[PDB]
Amino acid sequence: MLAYQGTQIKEKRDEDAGFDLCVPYDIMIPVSDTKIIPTDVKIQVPPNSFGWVTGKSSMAKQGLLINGGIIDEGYTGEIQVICTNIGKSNIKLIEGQKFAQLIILQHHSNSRQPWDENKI
Amino acid sequence: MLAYQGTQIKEKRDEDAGFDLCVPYDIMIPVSDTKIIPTDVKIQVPPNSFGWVTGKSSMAKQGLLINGGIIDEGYTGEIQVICTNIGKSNIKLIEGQKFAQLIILQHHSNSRQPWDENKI
Amino acid sequence: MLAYQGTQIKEKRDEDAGFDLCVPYDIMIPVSDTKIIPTDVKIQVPPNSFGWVTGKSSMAKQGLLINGGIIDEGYTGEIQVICTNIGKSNIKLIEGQKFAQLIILQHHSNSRQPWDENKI
Repeated sequence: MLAYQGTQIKEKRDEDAGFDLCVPYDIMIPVSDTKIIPTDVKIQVPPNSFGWVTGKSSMAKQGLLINGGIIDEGYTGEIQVICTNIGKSNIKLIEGQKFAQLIILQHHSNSRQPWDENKI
Repeated sequence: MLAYQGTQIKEKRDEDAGFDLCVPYDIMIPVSDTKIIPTDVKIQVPPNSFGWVTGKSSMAKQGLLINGGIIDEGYTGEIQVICTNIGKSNIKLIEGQKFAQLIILQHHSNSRQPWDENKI
Repeated sequence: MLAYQGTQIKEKRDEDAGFDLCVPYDIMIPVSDTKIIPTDVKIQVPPNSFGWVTGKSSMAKQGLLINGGIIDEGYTGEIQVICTNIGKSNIKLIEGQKFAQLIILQHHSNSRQPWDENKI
């Protein structure tokens, strides 16, 4: 469960893990460069959930690496996706191509308990 | 909960997060190269779950990076693992070595709700 | 839910996904190098959960990549964080800077079921 806005996020099928995000305009990424690709996507997630922007296999096989895509529950702005080319030739992304995906997960990073000294 | 087939996936202990995957044959990965390592592993996961192929610390400390390992619930083929060497010397993987692990997670990427305009 | 010890993990807000980890001493990471940054952080998680050490957007935009941060439920030692610089200039981490984050997730990598031959 989430709410979302934007033209650069596609409806997904039920048996996909994530929503596809689409490139806003043509962009070239030469080898070893990093580019920050903007989107107009905004999401709202429920308590103790977070968005994870990660890669699609078709663009990972060309060397596209997404880094830093943890979208906290408190993040209210537009998603920006940090991409580096770790491949061996330039990557050309065309406007409207699917380049990343957004998966919504619950975390359990809350509710600290006392240390069990007998563990192990 | 999952079902799985294949000779390149090991039984795991209960206190590991993931199943180990094993290299099919000896392979060298020179620095800056990417190789796609095939497996004979197939999985079936329940609704709203997905497989994540990710790295083991022992091979990340040598520069092995896995990229693009999201295995949707709809994916019925054999897993292939995309690996790049971001280390500073060649990586030699021997047949039957544990090189990656598969972790099964539930997503919540479904059930869209209306946007809350009062948030924040 | 987890238990944790250490001076290099910060309390978090409820609407963050993860806890921030802090650098132990000043460290330089030249481009293409990998360094293993030690922490004094130890965690205990409940059954079928695991820690994931991953990146913060502010350090991914400079080229800091974290690799191999799956912390099993059986892992009782101090966390060490494997970092590579895939950026285009040196990265300087100062003592006490927030450089990574720890997110606690549940996995479902247990309970094998029979293969459904009719799937698809």
